[PDB]
Amino acid sequence: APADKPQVLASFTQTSASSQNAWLAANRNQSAWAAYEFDWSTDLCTQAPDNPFGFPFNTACARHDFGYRNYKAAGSFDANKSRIDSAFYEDMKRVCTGYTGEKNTACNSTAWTYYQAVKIFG
Ligand SMILES: [Ca+2]
Repeated sequence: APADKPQVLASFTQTSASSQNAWLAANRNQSAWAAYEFDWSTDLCTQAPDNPFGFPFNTACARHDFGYRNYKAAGSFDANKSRIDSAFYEDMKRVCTGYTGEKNTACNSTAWTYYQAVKIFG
């Protein structure tokens, strides 16, 4: 791997919207990143808590799998887990931003439930 792989990896897994956006753009052109041999696989929100209202969290689950799979392969999952879990929560709250009134509250409550599940069983 290239010697700046750790920096790149860190840049795609911060909690901010610009880090989420940098990752989406790279996910869209995986081929430009082949030299880095990242694991791009994802099972979306499989094995997550129930989502009766259908809030669309698949993109957030995807970036969360990217942080877990790639930090485990780098041998530094324990030291970075909690950031990846928090970035997951921030991605989900950015989804909930498009709902208002009670729906926002319901979205936020499902997002917290997802966050807590990875925080505890991750
Ligand atoms: Ca997953």
